[PDB]
Amino acid sequence: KSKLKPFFALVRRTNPSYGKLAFALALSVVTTLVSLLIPLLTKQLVDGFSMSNLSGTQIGLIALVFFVQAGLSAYATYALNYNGQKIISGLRELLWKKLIKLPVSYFDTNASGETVSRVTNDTMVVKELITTHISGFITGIISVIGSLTILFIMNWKLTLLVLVVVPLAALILVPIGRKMFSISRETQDETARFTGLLNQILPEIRLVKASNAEDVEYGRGKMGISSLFKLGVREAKVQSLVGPLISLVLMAALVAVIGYGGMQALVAFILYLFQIIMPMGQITTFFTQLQKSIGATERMIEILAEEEEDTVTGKQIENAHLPIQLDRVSFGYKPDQLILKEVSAVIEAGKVTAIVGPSGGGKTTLFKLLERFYSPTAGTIRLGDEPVDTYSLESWREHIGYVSQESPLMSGTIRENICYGLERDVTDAEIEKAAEMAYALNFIKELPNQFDTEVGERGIMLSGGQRQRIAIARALLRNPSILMLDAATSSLDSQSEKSVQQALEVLMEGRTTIVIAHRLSTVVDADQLLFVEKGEITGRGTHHELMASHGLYRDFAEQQLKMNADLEN
Amino acid sequence: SKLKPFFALVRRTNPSYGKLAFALALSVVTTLVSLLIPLLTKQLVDGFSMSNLSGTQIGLIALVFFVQAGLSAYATYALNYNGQKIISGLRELLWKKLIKLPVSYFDTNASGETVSRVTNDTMVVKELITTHISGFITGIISVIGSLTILFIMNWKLTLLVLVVVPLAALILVPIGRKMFSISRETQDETARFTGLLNQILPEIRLVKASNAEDVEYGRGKMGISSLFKLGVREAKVQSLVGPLISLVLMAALVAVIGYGTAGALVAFILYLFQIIMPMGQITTFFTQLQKSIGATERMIEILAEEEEDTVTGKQIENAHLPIQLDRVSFGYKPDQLILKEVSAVIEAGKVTAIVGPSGGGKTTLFKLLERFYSPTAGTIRLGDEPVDTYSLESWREHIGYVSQESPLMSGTIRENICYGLERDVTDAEIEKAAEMAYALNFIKELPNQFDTEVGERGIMLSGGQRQRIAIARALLRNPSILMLDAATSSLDSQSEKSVQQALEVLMEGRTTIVIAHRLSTVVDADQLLFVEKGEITGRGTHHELMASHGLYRDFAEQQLKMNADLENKAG
Ligand SMILES: Nc1ncnc2c1ncn2[C@@H]1O[C@H](COP(=O)(O)OP(=O)(O)OP(=O)(O)O)[C@@H](O)[C@H]1O
Ligand SMILES: Nc1ncnc2c1ncn2[C@@H]1O[C@H](COP(=O)(O)OP(=O)(O)OP(=O)(O)O)[C@@H](O)[C@H]1O
Ligand SMILES: [Mg+2]
Ligand SMILES: [Mg+2]
Repeated sequence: KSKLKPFFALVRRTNPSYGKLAFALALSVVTTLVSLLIPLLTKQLVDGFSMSNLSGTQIGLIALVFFVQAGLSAYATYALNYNGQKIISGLRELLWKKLIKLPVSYFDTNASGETVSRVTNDTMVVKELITTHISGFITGIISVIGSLTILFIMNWKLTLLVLVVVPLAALILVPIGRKMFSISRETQDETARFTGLLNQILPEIRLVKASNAEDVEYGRGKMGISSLFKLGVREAKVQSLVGPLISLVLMAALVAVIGYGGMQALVAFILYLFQIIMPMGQITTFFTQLQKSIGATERMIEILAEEEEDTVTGKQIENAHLPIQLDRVSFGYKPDQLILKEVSAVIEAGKVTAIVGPSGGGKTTLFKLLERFYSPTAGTIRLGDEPVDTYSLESWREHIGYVSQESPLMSGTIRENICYGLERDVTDAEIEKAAEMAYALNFIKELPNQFDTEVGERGIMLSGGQRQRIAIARALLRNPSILMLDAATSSLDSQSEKSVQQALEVLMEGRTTIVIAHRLSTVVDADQLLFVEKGEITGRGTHHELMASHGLYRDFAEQQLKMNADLEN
Repeated sequence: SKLKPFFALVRRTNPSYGKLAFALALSVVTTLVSLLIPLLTKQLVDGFSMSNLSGTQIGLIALVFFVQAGLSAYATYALNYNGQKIISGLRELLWKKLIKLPVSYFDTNASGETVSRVTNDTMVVKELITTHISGFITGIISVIGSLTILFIMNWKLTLLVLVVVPLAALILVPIGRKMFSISRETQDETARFTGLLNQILPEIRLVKASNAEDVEYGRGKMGISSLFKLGVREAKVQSLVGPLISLVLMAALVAVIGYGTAGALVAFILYLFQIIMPMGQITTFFTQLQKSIGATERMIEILAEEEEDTVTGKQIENAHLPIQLDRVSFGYKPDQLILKEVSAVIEAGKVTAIVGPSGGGKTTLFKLLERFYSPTAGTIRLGDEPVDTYSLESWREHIGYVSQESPLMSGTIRENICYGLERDVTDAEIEKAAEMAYALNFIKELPNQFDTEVGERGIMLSGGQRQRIAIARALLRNPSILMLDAATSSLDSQSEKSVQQALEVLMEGRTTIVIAHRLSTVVDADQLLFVEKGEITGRGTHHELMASHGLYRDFAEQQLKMNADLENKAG
């Protein structure tokens, strides 16, 4: 029960309203004041029997009006539901905020799908128990103490004995609770993780579906998916062993009442015993259901308490034509296994520098550090007399547009994907022009409208060449100081590619552009070419210097001009 | 008529009705007790007092009978076991109709929805099926039970209640049919939006690159909370059940007191409150049945769908037939036949190719080729017998297609390659298959092959790495027809050559149809095909294009003057 304190604390912060809870707790006492006053008041029946007809015709009308108070008990149940629907939406509001602001490093260690269900399915665990959490416990403890005080006036020795029997035998309820906590956590972890599994097979059905998908993927889905939700059978098994344990704790009190009293009103003392036994069941299940919610929500607090990414610190310099620099910059996704090892290069402001290296040699990872995603292990980047964390992140993005390797698409239309950034600042005239430079506009027009044709799940309704150019157009819309293309014309045809490079050349004359290219034939006229092999920059400067670098580094034209000489002859 | 598709699916496809009988057995036993208590406990003031004369004989009247009082708890477990089986049962079912489901579905209703619409939709019925029967059966037993006792002591006013309560229970249907929609429509809303929150999270590495952290938080806040608090309207309707029941008995008070002997008058109103308690138990079950039917309404619609598997035609016993086309027209949107009337012959064993502009039907023609979609007017022949009379299930076993996108999933490098029917492969086969894709040389670098998780869509690996693994997967299956839809797009020209050289040795006497961005890659391709705006315009080796067509030259000749400048200044 030391695992109650760390989460009840978060339950408290998670509270947009409380005043409604008071109304539920007000009527709860009113109604329990009735049921404990019923056995003392309902002992006179002859009086009503005689005045059953004459008093019922003139004074008996008021008896029907009392169903309003009996109906007002239903609005108190609504208070448990309204504060339940607010506390469920409350945790939803909270966790989501610590996920969008969450650093990129988290999605390397802990999977995306895993964080989704432990946000939607985990929250719904507490809702179906918070409506009976307080409701069952409060009315339970009121009547337990209530019936006990009446018994304390009636008897002092035998009444005291129960208080040393039931709470001393309630220590056999903790192994039910402590094994209920880990039994609902493991289930709301294993299947929380397993929603995610279909979320990796189902969208990729378009590729997955061949003789591999046909049945083999049903098994991962079906065996794991079923055999792991049927772990709740073990949860329902432990829950059904509450009842006989409570029936066995009162038996220890029977020896402390009959065996102690009888040897030393006896019939009257055993009547009230069953009146405490009913709410005893109400209190006991609340304890187990509180551990059931703490178990489930144990994942929420750990995910909530995390180092978020900073937005505004020191100074927010928005307009500054700054040259990019590097000094002994080393980085790795794991301390023992590093990717970049002390790299230094100067990118001149205004002029288009480039980066070319073999696949798996550190280009994209250097650019991740560039668009400020990760922190270097030993080095830093020289910009506006600041390093990485102290300098403003919001301002850093506000004037820089980076189109990474992958073509990024989400649900909605082409308009939504481009108008992603600086929201409601862009007019119709701006998009048309931004998409024209990307060349996409020509074929955005072909299909029914720009704001009409939807992309779908990761943009499957559109071709590679179209989805790539839209991503360019998105960066073109913001008009940034530093543009970026990490193999942006990879699947894009050489004829459909030239038109793109020609438009960005006109725009970014007095503005910096750092690009990555698969074929050196594209980045022939690049101001400062950088060769990225196995994690360090080896070859610098234009093609006249690259051929003069080393023996191994000669492929700059050597491999591309080979397959070219064939067409001519 | 929406009740029937629930219980018929709950029966003939759901595993239950076993332990259910035991729960329904003890339910009658215990309700036979509570209706016999007011008739037997008439002399309980002496009944519970009779154990005084017997002495210590209490160890058989109460002590042993707590086993039967404890056996009621195992009957509650029977609801739970049949509940946990019926929930897992629907889960087993729906998943099967999703993997076997055709590609056309994920164009119209998307995945995100259909994913969460299983796992969250199934859990709606579990927390109600434990009190569904439990509350209704014990309810209806005691209602009829107390009513029959009222008949022997009263045969006039007892009949009046039966014409009051069920005639006033018609004000419970507007609660029920407005309870069906309020769970259904919300079980769309959540699923659809919670599935939409799952699209933003994996692509975060581009969310924190654009000013959109708070913009997408704003989609989440006003979106997920905005519609989850629609359950407030669901809990609102549910809390208006209680006063309606309290008001239906008031209509009976006029039909009992106002219509109705004076001694029995007090006795008739006592039993009235004994029916009123289980009345509440029956009424909430009706609303909670509509709550489950509403939720499960979209289960059945998703289950009842046309699957993707045939039986016509067996395998071919390792024989490569020639690929053909005759007036083949296709278009997702029936308004625009995107891939118009097309005819081309691909020679068996020969490495033919396809190159056209972006948006002109290459990949869409290959989707039809991999035989996913059905052509609107034409058909595909494979050795003068069409594609159809060989089933789909076997077609893919002999054909390996590596489409445009680089496909990656949660598993390691081994699980991605081994994917084409796992455990039917040995260690010697993978090593060789990965060597041909020239990824084996890069896998070795990192600690082990089998001990290297790729992650959510393989973010732990680079473009050049993830592309070659996909090629190795097809290389592992040793197929008759290989395919590369710009498989060397992000791949470096130096790291690319090694790949093309290995597949040239293997696919000598086996067909290979490829798509290329740069014509410089597919220079020596048997029969090049130009795919512009949906129809094949150019045919054969690029030399034909550079002489025949007067609008496809500058197109087939671009890659020549592009890098013709690399040997101008250097040499
Ligand atoms: N989470 C990670 N993200 C990126 N790279 C990682 C990660 N973990 C390890 N790596 C290592 O980084 C390499 C990829 O780095 P990077 O993306 O910069 O390559 P690249 O030079 O840009 O080549 P390509 O053009 O193929 O993407 C992997 O091959 C792997 O060794
Ligand atoms: N669901 C869909 N799937 C694929 N294509 C679609 C879909 N709906 C519409 N289309 C249209 O079909 C066109 C042809 O698709 P396809 O991928 O084959 O083009 P492509 O010529 O191969 O270009 P690229 O090589 O750049 O991908 C797309 O450009 C798109 O406009
Ligand atoms: Mg990269
Ligand atoms: Mg394509």
